[PDB]
Amino acid sequence: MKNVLIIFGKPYCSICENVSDAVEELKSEYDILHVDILSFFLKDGDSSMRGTLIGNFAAHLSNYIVSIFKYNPQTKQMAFVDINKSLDFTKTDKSLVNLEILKSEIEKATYGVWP
Repeated sequence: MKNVLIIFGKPYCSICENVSDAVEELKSEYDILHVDILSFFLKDGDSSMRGTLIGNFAAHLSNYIVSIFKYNPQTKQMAFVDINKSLDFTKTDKSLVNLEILKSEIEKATYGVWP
């Protein structure tokens, strides 16, 4: 039975979309599921203190949240994929993701039961 990759990110943005796209090329190996992150809130306390230009900035970084998990439905174990090395956010196209590094990172991710 195929293991499941679970991809978290904002819907309708280039970064998570390019990552999902790359991950689609591995569909013969994994089932894929998307959790959309729909809602962000900058903590009330942090909103009390450069210029708040940094506030908008932190809002804008929501576009660059992407996390991948690897779930094994038969063992019921979970794995955290370490995807950073396959990513280069200074890029705007496919080159954002390097599939061969992403494949490796997904494949080496170790399983555990987390309480």
